[PDB]
This record gives sequence, C-alpha cells and structure tokens, in this order.
Amino acid sequence: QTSCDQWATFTGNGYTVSNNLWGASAGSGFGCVTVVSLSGGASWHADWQWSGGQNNVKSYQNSQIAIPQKRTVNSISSMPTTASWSYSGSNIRANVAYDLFTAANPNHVTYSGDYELMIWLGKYGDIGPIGSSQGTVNVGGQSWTLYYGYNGAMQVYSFVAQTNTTNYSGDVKNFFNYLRDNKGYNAAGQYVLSYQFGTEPFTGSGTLNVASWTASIN
Ligand SMILES: *[C@@H]1O[C@H](CO)[C@@H](O)[C@H](O)[C@H]1NC(C)=O
Repeated sequence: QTSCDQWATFTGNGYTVSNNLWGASAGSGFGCVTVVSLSGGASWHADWQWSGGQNNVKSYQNSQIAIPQKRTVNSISSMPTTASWSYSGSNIRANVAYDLFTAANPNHVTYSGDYELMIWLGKYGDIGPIGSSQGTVNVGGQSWTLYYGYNGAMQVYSFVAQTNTTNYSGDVKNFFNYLRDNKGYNAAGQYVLSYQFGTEPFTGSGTLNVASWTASIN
C-alpha cells in the first residue's frame, strides 16, 4: 500500500517499511512510501519532493528487519544483504544508504547508538556524510571512501561507494570487521540495534525504486 503520512509504517514477515520524515520541519514538501511486497524481502519505493534547508536531511524512508534479540557484532557470523535499486527524478540531492546503530548496552534505546554505521550505495548531488574522509578502503572487493566523525556524542562511520551501486550483494559483517580490525571498534562489546536501508533526501524531486532488498542476521 501507499501512504504519505509522516510516520506511516507497514510490516510483514519481519520486515518494516517506514516513511520516517523526521526532518520535515526543515523544509516544504512531502514523502510517500509504497510497499509492493514484503514476501522474500522488501520491494518498495520512496517518493518525495523537498525544498528549503539545503544541508538538512528531511527524512530516512527505509526498509528494515526486526531484531528480537540483540547480539554482539562478534557473535554474529553473517549479516548478508542484497539490494537492487534505481533513482529517478529531478535535481536529486539525496543518498541511498544502509544505516545501523550499535551500543555497548544491549538494552540501549534503538533510536540512537554509541556508533552509527552507514554504507552509502548511492550519492546524488553535492551532499556528504558526517565527518572527514579517512581514505579509500576495500570491503568485499569493492572500494569505498570511509568517513568518520561525530553527530553529538555518537560516532559515525560512513562507507561511501565510489560509483552508484544499484545491484549490490554483500555482508555487513565485513564492514564491522573492517572497523574492528583497523579502527579499534569494539565488536566484542557492541550490540547491533538496527539494520536499515533507504534514502536520505535533502532537496529536489525523487523516486527511489527498491526492486528488492534482503537482509538477515545469522
Ligand atoms: C550517482 O549518480 C549521479 C547522477 O549521474 C552522479 O551525479 C553522482 O556522482 C553519482 N554518485 C556516485 C557515488 O558515483
């Protein structure tokens, strides 16, 4: 189904698609999500138009999976995911990105974390991640520009693809392992609180078509 309501959510089979227009107060416009299928992953599209607040994210329309029991990053053996998407519209300033929070407390509120891991498969316009570039890194055989900085007390690592990656197959465990093995990230003590995929728009008119998104934690 389709909804443009600010906080619309749709759930099925452990997947949830949310409108999540948390930054609407930064501009004029709208955001709508359409669920096509929640069987065999999430197939959905995000539609939006935004003006004003040049450097303010307006929303993070996203699909995510339920995480009934929080586990440490090291205890998890695999976090496989696939994504097939395309972006259309005009004057698109927006990204396409995975978002995950972790925290030392497994009972941490799930709307923030000690750390935020982002994996930007797409980047439209002159926008950029939190922090500064730490250079090019290899994860899963693909090159990423890794950014690191703080959003308040929370530390944010964003792996940004060097080309829009519209068909992706990977394992988020490889990204956490990169941090654990190269940036002192405490995978032994951090629990995965969320596992999301969507788009952060700033301005323009856009449609993100997510033909398929799958993710699980094993
Ligand atoms: C994604 O595509 C847009 C539109 O062609 C382009 O401007 C942008 O540089 C691309 N981003 C990446 C990461 O290649």
